[PDB]
Amino acid sequence: MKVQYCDSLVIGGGLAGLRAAVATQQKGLSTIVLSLIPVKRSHSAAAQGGMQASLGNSKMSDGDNEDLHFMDTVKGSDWGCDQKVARMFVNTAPKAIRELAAWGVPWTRIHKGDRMAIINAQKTTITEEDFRHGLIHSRDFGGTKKWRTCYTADATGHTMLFAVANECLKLGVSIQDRKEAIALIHQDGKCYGAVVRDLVTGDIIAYVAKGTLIATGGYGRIYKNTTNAVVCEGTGTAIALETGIAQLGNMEAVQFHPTPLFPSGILLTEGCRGDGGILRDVDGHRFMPDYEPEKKELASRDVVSRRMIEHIRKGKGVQSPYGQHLWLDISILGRKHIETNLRDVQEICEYFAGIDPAEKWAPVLPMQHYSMGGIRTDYRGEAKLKGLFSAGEAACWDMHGFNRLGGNSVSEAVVAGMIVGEYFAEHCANTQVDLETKTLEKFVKGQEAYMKSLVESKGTEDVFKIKNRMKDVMDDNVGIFRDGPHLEKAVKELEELYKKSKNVGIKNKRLHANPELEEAYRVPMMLKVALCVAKGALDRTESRGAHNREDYPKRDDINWLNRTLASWPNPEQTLPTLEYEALDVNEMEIAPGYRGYGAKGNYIENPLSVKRQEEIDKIQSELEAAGKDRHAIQEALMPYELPAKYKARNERLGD
Amino acid sequence: MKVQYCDSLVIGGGLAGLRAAVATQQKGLSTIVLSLIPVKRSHSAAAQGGMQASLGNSKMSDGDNEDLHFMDTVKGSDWGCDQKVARMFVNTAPKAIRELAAWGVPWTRIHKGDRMAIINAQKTTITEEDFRHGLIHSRDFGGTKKWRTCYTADATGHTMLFAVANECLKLGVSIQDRKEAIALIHQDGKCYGAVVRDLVTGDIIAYVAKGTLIATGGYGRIYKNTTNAVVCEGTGTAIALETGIAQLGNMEAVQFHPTPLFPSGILLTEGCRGDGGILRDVDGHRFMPDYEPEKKELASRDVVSRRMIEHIRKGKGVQSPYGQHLWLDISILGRKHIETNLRDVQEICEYFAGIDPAEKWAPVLPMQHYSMGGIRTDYRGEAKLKGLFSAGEAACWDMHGFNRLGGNSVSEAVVAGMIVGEYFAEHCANTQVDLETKTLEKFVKGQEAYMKSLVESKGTEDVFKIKNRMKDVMDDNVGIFRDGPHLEKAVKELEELYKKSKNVGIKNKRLHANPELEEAYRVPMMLKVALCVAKGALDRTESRGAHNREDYPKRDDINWLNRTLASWPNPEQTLPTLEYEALDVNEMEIAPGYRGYGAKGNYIENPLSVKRQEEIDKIQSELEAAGKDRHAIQEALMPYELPAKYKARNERLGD
Ligand SMILES: *Cc1cc2c(cc1C)nc1c(=O)[nH]c(=O)nc-1n2C[C@H](O)[C@H](O)[C@H](O)COP(=O)(O)OP(=O)(O)OC[C@H]1O[C@@H](n2cnc3c(N)ncnc32)[C@H](O)[C@@H]1O
Ligand SMILES: *Cc1cc2c(cc1C)nc1c(=O)[nH]c(=O)nc-1n2C[C@H](O)[C@H](O)[C@H](O)COP(=O)(O)OP(=O)(O)OC[C@H]1O[C@@H](n2cnc3c(N)ncnc32)[C@H](O)[C@@H]1O
Ligand code: NA
Ligand code: NA
Repeated sequence: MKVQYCDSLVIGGGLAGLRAAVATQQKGLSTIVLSLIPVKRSHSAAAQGGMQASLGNSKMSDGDNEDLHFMDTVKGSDWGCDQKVARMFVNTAPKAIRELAAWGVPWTRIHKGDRMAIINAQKTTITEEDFRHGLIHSRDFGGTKKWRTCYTADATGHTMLFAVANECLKLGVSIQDRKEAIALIHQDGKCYGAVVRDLVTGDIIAYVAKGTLIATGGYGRIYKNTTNAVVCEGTGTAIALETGIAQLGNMEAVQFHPTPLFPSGILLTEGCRGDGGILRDVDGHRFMPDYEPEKKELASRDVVSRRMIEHIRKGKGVQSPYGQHLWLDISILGRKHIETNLRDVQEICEYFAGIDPAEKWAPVLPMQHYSMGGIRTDYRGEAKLKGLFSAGEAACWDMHGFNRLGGNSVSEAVVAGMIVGEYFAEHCANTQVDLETKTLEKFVKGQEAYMKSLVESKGTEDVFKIKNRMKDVMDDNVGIFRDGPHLEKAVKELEELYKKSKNVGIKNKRLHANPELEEAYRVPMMLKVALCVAKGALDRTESRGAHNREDYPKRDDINWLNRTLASWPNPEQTLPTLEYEALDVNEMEIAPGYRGYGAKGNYIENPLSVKRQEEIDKIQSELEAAGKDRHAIQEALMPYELPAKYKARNERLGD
Repeated sequence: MKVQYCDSLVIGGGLAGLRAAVATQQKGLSTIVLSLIPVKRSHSAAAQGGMQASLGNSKMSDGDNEDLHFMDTVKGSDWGCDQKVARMFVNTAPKAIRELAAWGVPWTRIHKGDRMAIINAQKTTITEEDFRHGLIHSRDFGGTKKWRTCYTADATGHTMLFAVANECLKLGVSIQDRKEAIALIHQDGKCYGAVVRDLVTGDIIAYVAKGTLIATGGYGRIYKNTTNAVVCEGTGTAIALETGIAQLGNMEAVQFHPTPLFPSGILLTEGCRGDGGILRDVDGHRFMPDYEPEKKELASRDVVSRRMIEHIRKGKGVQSPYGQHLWLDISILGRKHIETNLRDVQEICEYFAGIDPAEKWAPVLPMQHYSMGGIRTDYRGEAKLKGLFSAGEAACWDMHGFNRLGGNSVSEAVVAGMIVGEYFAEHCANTQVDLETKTLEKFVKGQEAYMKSLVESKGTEDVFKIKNRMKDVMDDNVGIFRDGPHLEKAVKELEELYKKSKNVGIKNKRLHANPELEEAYRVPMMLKVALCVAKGALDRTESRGAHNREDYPKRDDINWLNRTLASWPNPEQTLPTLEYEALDVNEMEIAPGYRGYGAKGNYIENPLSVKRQEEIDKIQSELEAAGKDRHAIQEALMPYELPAKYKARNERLGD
């Protein structure tokens, strides 16, 4: 038997998974980092827009602060997130972005002088003072009433992933690409590590360690049309669910992006609009402050996208041999504001769309892009399976709720990595474990058998036909607009397939570097993660954030101010066991109301919502008359907990 | 913390340690093999004489068999060994030597025709038939009444060590030289592995594994004049003693060789005499069948050596600026029987003694050479610390008693490796262990601290002066002839030093590839192993085998038919805790009598000895009249247990 130990494993060398391993390895904990493909090729690299931090340097980031970011985030969450987490976060992003910039990351910085902004209408000539020259700059982004989205051109995610990964290499972390986690190791509801299958040699190894973190990124690939890389299949989400002890949260909360270059699905940044570029209809105008006057563009995903399907369902979808769609005209947004800062989102258009960006509008169309849900964990990172932590799009720490805010995911990545890191190092350095050879063997010898059955399998299902059929079902019925009948013909076929996925037959017998065998043990997992979303969504009868239910269009606060905690307790069962967890209004620093946009007055209101509001304004006004700063009041309304290292307040420009 | 796991560790890549790892790795058990210096440089390589196997091919090995070997062994043991083990052995050596020869080992084989033997007197012209051509040959050796000592020139140990080590490399075993074991890991009297210190990088690693075997070779270096390599310091013996749970056996049973080229101590084979070469006195004659008529040479170590000190103590020691001594004249033993088969033992003489062998006699003088005692284990290999096995000169499986028989040690090496191997594979493959992080840490973090104290040490003892002083004490008072008063001025200074060895100070502070720091943590161990022998010998008041007590010259059977089981229960104590274990006469296939040589009638006889003898001859004669073969009777007198693979009887020449 092959076994390898380390003080702290880290399943997923993404952007978040790496930051975490940095905060552990930097303090004696010998750590490992498994990964399908070499780290610097993760999906983070493909980050366009930027990182959002309540910084406040730019003439626009000006006057920004935790509170504003806090609110911007919370209101965007359509109130389905954990307020004290969103709080920990905001107070860390700033000092997170600074660390990065000090590690190399070249953030496009401010220059003394007058700019040439485009705003919504047109050119407005902005002027940055001179006490701002050389400080991290910002961009206007989706749903922000302040410019706090930082950037390094439009390939921001890239310069970050590298700056971090490079750091691990400096510390002696151990990267081990082409190695996949296929099952976690638990004994008495405790995680001892994982069972890994060397994608190349093909042999199973047991990776044991005191702690174990899972950062396997989104699951956008359970859908046919997604912007996510082809290795964002949620296998990692799947294996924590297969332990039947931990639970996935809001698995049905899937965010969709408005302008992914159709049909490839290759992203085309929001900096398009935040930089002034705007959406042209089929008639070719602005269904912009036409459908929603506070700008259609510069509104949340679930918003800006919704109507993008309305105009089309009214038959106004000017298709092609693949489908109806719209266009994004940034032709009028200068050839300097395009040939730079929308540099990729221009080459992307020439090499694929075979046309020019500073020329025309693109054949776009909303598709899946982010995955809020995932392994549900508490505020410190740990889950229900004590010992197993999580962070990144991969899990549901939930500072997102039912609608992530543009430029937050890759801020949550480093932030969460910093926070959940300190709490992971703590656990591994203290918790003592009882490693049992009988158990280790049970899991390993048990996984090996699994591989064999698959090879000696005699069933006759084309995993590629079952796989592709799943992605069809999802993208169709669980699209932007969901309804009772369709989230049933789905929850049904998705099940009928998890049953067919056990009768598959592969042609290539080899037990090594076999790609076919990979898609055989990978699919069944995806389906189980698919059932969690489809069924998870079917049950949740109302319309909140990215969850639009044509038949329960009102954001029910009285019944659905909870989180769909999906589990899979028994090995046999074909459908997830959805239990719900309620939210406490008397812990919210901001009570349930209108989100600043979206359709007005469409939420069946809850009584405690108001009551809490009153006593918020009570406390508010009293401590303002008393002469208390915003931190004192924050502390009043709702206190949040943070680790030592990241306690101090973020010093801003002009105090 | 750095931890490395494997299904079965193997502390000591000697000749035995490797064979063992072959029988485990060949059946799925992932194994490791620690070692001070690359394996093929072990001390086994320096084996001269040969391997003894009850083979019977040569006209002289003729009619040989297990029984004869059995007896030859047992009588040589001066009855202080475990009969059923010596039994397991003999029945395996033959099939052991065959395996070797099939693995490559080129054994000097028989040739059709008349030879030119020398015997004791002189040339006698021997003639091998023709049904013997091409079969493993043999040599006459120390204390054998049959020629069963096999060879490949006089560098036999070499071609073996390699043939085996080469095998490991073929199987994927993992050799890890320049890595030393400095403490074993036990929890509730069970061995989980060891704490290792990378001699190069200098950092401590925890090597955990279900089983753990220790084959650290003899401890001849606790003596000043020894033939053992400079890495035969018994550290490995020392660490099993430091767990305070397992016990060392007959630590005071140390074998001395008669002709080690004086003063260097570089061996000069017994093939010298077994090939006809004989010992010249100071007068220059033959104190040979002068002191003992059945040939002084071709008598056990404890025998042939004893008087070598008598002639000298009568003042007849024709010294030099280093000491008195004798000579070995093989000048008359042909220049072909010398320039070959005594090839090394000729170059050895020219490069060091600066003279020629087929010319003169050498400036020899008895010195330590073998180490019977060591980690006491049962018949299957395991010790008192369930989980920790042992094999090789390193431990006391005890098929030796108080006098190993020339050519047995490197037969015990492969044999024991084959047997104890099957019993080690079994244990590791079944026994399940409870590995605890708190424990692992306790040992490792605990060893690291130890290293530091040593570096930050402020005492002022020259470890090289304490070390060298120990080797003086031993070689003096615990020499061939021991006596009550001197095994007291010893047991005392040896203690007074283990107390000084804790106040040593090193000059080189570096914590890596530090040779000085090595001799600092190594010495204290040697002393504790030294106290076990000195005190072990002091207590044992009688003269048995290699234990010659000038004041208790009679081989006491009534009081001392036991084994000095030395332990060290508490960490503080300065003297080993000697307990004794008794031997059962009614299990012996051969009861306590005259050994075929040595001084006649010098053993205070025990009553059951005789009684057992009578009923041996009773059973004997009855089953002979009944028409029973020697295996049937053997089975009667005393049955021994063996592993499956090595059960079948060894097919001989002419049945
Ligand atoms: C797809 C996408 C995402 C995206 C974006 C544009 C596109 C096309 N633009 C963004 C933007 O402008 N601003 C922003 O804030 N976020 C943007 N995103 C999403 C964002 O990059 C992600 O949410 C974030 O990077 C997710 O965190 P993380 O860095 O940890 O995860 P990942 O990049 O998806 O990588 C997953 C890693 O885990 C390894 N893995 C996966 N499964 C396994 C298993 N089973 N075993 C072992 N390792 C595993 C992957 O190989 C990878 O390293
Ligand atoms: C010294 C000697 C021995 C000898 C001989 C001639 C000389 C000069 N001639 C012999 C002969 O003709 N016939 C015979 O039968 N035996 C003869 N011997 C002795 C025989 O070779 C030994 O008894 C036998 O080889 C002992 O078994 P083993 O092969 O296991 O042991 P070793 O060779 O002494 O090697 C010890 C190994 O263990 C490693 N080691 C030691 N301590 C440690 C620690 N603490 N940690 C890790 N590894 C350790 C050594 O490095 C080595 O590999
Ligand atoms: Na998420
Ligand atoms: Na021994």
